[PDB]
Amino acid sequence: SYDTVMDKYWLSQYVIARETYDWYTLQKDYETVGMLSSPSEGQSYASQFQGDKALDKQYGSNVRTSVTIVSIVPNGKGIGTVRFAKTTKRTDGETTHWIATIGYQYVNPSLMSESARLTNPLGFNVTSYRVDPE
Ligand SMILES: CCCCNc1ccc2cccc(O)c2n1
Repeated sequence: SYDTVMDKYWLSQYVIARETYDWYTLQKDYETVGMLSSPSEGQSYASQFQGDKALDKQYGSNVRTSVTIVSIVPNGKGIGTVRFAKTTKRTDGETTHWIATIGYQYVNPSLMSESARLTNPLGFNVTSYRVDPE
């Protein structure tokens, strides 16, 4: 009940943050992914925005990828499944569907600063992340 709803919330929040490309919210989404990810999942995500072919450098404000959550199943054992679709346009675009398998946990929220808890009250933490076509 409380746990399932709360897991769905954070799993939802993470996917939206991770799979959205929007130049004007990129920094916030980026830092959100970071705060909610393990160091390894963080650097994996961050690699998209590194180098001469970084997404931001390659898309600027001329592209937007919106995310729509279709369903979420926390398998109760640290693995969550998120079915979602992505729409990309050039500033009705192509729409594709996806399945995100997410390893995640909650770390003791007391181990954060207060500021950190405003972003991550439960210590939600994504240990692994993979997204496959459907
Ligand atoms: C083609 C979708 C594959 C899913 N992988 C990712 C993973 C992180 C992302 C961050 C910003 C924009 C995207 O299209 C992203 N796509």
